[PDB]
Amino acid sequence: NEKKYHLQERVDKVKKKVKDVEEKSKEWVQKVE
Repeated sequence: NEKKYHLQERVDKVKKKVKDVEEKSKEWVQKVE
């Protein structure tokens, strides 16, 4: 039942993609206000 998962070298990189996509939102609060 390991085959199913084996999300170690894909489900790792994606964790550092939400931080990236959460940096271009900070710049929005600064411009609208």
